[PDB]
Amino acid sequence: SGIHVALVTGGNKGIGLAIVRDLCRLFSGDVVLTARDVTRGQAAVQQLQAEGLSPRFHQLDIDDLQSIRALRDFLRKEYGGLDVLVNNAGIAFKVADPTPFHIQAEVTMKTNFFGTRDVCTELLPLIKPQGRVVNVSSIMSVRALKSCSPELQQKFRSETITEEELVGLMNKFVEDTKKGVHQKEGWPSSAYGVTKIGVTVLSRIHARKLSEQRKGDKILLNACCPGWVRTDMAGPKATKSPEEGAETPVYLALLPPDAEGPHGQFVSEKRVEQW
Ligand SMILES: NC(=O)C1=CN([C@@H]2O[C@H](COP(=O)(O)OP(=O)(O)OC[C@H]3O[C@@H](n4cnc5c(N)ncnc54)[C@H](OP(=O)(O)O)[C@@H]3O)[C@@H](O)[C@H]2O)C=CC1
Ligand SMILES: CC(C)(C)n1nc(-c2cccc(O)c2)c2c(N)ncnc21
Ligand SMILES: CC(C)(C)n1nc(-c2cccc(O)c2)c2c(N)ncnc21
Repeated sequence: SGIHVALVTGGNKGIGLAIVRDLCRLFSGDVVLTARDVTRGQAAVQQLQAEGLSPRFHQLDIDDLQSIRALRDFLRKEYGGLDVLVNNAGIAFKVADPTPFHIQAEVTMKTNFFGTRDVCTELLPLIKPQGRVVNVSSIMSVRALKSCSPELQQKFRSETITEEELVGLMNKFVEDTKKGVHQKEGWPSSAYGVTKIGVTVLSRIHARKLSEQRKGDKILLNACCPGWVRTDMAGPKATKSPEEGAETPVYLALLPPDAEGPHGQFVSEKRVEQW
């Protein structure tokens, strides 16, 4: 019977902000906007208040384990857990950024894969029955999968892969870039794309454990692509507004209590894609 709660990571701008706004109107309970920068997060909450909405705020940097754990403790204390988690935070380097490629790989992987993973380690145990988890991946993960060796494709499509095996492979990509050997070892050229392979596969693994370990709790967990969205990441020439980009993530967050699925899927335009 307690009040329900939804939370979005990377909520101060871009798709994440639009997701928060829609959950404020459509989610029955509190909605927590989180942001790594407290100033930007509070400004975004003030923006939504000027629109008539009442999100809560909590700081969260998915790359700081102490930030994650403080949020965990807040959720336990204030709500006794969590109903909806949207792992939206992510980064990408632009074309021709002068940062060395192996550092771009390390940095992008650190946030998009390892930060996401650490949020899930701490917050998935808090998800309540009928909860939903939404991981914002990218269609670039499907695109990058095709460019992997056959051996890595089999590993990434496996229904038996463990989280610890995936972790090893994600770190292997990054180390291989530093050694100048990633393509020889079967990896694609796109570092961002490999990080999103990690998000997609992590989603599949976490869904399988939910089915294995929490039969009966009616939790649904999926990965998704929001499409090509005008944000600071993609720039102003992209196809969709943030409002449009939010639609598939919000759909997946708000799947009705009696939904049988999707679960463990990669979803774009509200439709399941083959992995
Ligand atoms: N735009 C697009 O076309 C597409 C985007 N995506 C994915 O959608 C998600 C949102 O992207 P988008 O809105 O475009 O990007 P933006 O750059 O506009 O927004 C990214 C959000 O993530 C936050 N963030 C980044 N790193 C961290 C971190 N360490 N801890 C907490 N928050 C963090 C940012 O905070 P801050 O303001 O402090 O930087 C910001 O709130 C990402 O996962 C992206 O990979 C997928 C497909 C397409
Ligand atoms: C119907 C939903 C809940 C998606 N929605 N969206 C919006 C909306 C409209 C314009 C921009 C935006 O971000 C959201 C909205 C509104 N203004 N009033 C009532 N419901 C609204
Ligand atoms: C630059 C192109 C047009 C190839 N692009 N970029 C993206 C893109 C931009 C930023 C992040 C991301 O994951 C993907 C994209 C997309 N989601 N769908 C279709 N085309 C896309």
